[PDB]
Amino acid sequence: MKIGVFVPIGNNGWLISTHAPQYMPTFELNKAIVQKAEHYHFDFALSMIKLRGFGGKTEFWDHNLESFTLMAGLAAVTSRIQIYATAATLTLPPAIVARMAATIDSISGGRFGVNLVTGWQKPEYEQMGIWPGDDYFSRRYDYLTEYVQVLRDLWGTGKSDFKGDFFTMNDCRVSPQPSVPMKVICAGQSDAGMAFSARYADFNFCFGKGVNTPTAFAPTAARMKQAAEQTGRDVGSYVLFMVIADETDDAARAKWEHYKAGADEEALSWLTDPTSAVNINMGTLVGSYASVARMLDEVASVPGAEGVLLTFDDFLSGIETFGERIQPLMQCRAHLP
Ligand SMILES: Cc1cc2nc3c(=O)[nH]c(=O)nc-3n(C[C@H](O)[C@H](O)[C@H](O)COP(=O)(O)O)c2cc1C
Repeated sequence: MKIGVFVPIGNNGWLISTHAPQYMPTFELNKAIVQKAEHYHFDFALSMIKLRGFGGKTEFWDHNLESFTLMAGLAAVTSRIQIYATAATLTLPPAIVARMAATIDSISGGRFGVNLVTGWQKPEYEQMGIWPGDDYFSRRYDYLTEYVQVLRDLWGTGKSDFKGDFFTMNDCRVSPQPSVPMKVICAGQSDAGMAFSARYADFNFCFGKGVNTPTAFAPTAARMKQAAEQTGRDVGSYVLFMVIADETDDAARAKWEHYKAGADEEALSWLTDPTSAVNINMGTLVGSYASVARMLDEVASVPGAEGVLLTFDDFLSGIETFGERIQPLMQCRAHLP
């Protein structure tokens, strides 16, 4: 199974708690994280794009870097890990994304790909006057289909004459073309989103589910395999989890409970053994290094699951303990050096 790191482009990562680590997203922090992930043979690093935060005591996601420029900088200081940026497709013309992708292909020597998102949180767009209206909720994958057609023309041939409802290309040109086939990834959970992914993506990201129920996402990965059957394309599932690991199950549980006890309720308001809002009800693996290794090996056995995208409570120590204590016990990582 492949392992990626979801890099903290927003302050405080994925914990909405006064008891969680408090930190700003800097370049040098994301550089340290990605160089340590690459050292431990992580396969990829992805950044999201988040254009508005949730406030509260922790100013949660009020502070966020931009994904293409962050990943261009990270590409320059790495050599092997795959680098993915997220395009909020309402915010960038497709010929600009095409050229940014060819640029980071150049920086990285062919390690770059794009996560294409529709956007769904109206305020991120309404705040800058570019929300297309509430018809977007139902038509957004029609928009994304035209967007990706323009991208595939430009990457594949260097030109597009595409004409649709949303885009008009009149001999649009982007060269250079990427040195390797450009990877497109999607994070579609809906039927329309999975249908898009099945037609155009290399793989689809989905949410891990529950606390210490690693296989609870299986129905989502089954729906995505069904969507991929309809195109005949091999489009696997990469599943998002948070890992809270320690020397013992009891020690990891104590950390998780300490984070939940600090929940930043004002920030959680704006956003509105169970999952907790403290990490946006993310799929969570809480245990000893050995327990987390066993639970990740169970993820690897789910039909359609090809990888995991990981967040941690503390990225610098969480990547280190992952590489030193968890990954060496994982049957699904026995292929590493
Ligand atoms: C790993 C992951 C990363 C995501 N990143 C973003 C992002 O950066 N920006 C964004 O607007 N939406 C993001 N999303 C939301 C998805 O693109 C998508 O809208 C959501 O999964 C709901 O599916 P649907 O679009 O098919 O309803 C992400 C989802 C997942 C699972």
